[PDB]
Amino acid sequence: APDIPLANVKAHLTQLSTIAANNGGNRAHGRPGYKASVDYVKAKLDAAGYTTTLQQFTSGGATGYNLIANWPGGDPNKVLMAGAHLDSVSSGAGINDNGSGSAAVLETALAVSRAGYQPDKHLRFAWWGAEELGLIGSKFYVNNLPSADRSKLAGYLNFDMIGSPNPGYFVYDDDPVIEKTFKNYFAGLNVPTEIEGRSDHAPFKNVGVPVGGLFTGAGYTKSAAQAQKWGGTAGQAFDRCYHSSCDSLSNINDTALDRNSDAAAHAIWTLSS
Ligand SMILES: N[C@H](Cc1c[nH]c2ccccc12)C(=O)O
Ligand SMILES: [Ca+2]
Ligand SMILES: [Zn+2]
Ligand SMILES: [Zn+2]
Repeated sequence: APDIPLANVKAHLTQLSTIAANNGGNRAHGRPGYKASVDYVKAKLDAAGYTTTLQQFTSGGATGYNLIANWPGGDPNKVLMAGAHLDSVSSGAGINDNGSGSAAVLETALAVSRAGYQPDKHLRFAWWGAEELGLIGSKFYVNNLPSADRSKLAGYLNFDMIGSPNPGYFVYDDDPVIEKTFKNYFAGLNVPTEIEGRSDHAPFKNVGVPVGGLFTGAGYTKSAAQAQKWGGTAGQAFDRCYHSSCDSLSNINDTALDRNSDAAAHAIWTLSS
């Protein structure tokens, strides 16, 4: 797998920040900042060679969208998916929640094209709408994916809040192979990890698709032992700006975003062979 350039991930975050500022301060479902976010990500993927689909749904009286991007080729009976919700709450720009995961998944998708990678498994990336309404976009996707296509899914990897400013390094404790792949990446860095309905992997998990993911913490407070292993500040939230107007470009830990973006790519490469 390639090393995902941190600067490229941060440049996507800058673009999402600007989109929020241009659209009433947020990127929330039903509001123009969300669809502008979708248009940004879709344009980068289309230029890289992806087959993109805008999947529309209605929730709360407003049109929502999922962005699905298929990398042409690979075994159609073995699909590896990775995704991230692209909506924010309406109080702010949602840069850590969940620009961070959205930008890491986008840069990994772009890295696939730059590397000329041809995975054995077919690769599909997704950016979910309306996660903050209750996983509505990922539920819509799973609910509308026929059972023959669900059975072709080898895994779903989720990335939701991966740049928290006072981070932990949490790995989902779900499918054992996906979990081992992430934990092995961090082991090679000599960075400890801890085991993690809270995000878009839940609709996949609930229908028996193997899932896993990365998380750097939200509203809970970092313990003394966690500050010993990862630095930062004991007694403060992992993300002091969770769901807040201050979930801005200032609300990112660059080391965590870099490591988790690199880990995302490592897992996507490893699990697609
Ligand atoms: N509620 C999620 C953030 C979140 C909190 N705990 C977890 C565990 C696993 C994934 C995500 C989360 C959100 O608003 O994005
Ligand atoms: Ca990197
Ligand atoms: Zn989130
Ligand atoms: Zn959230």
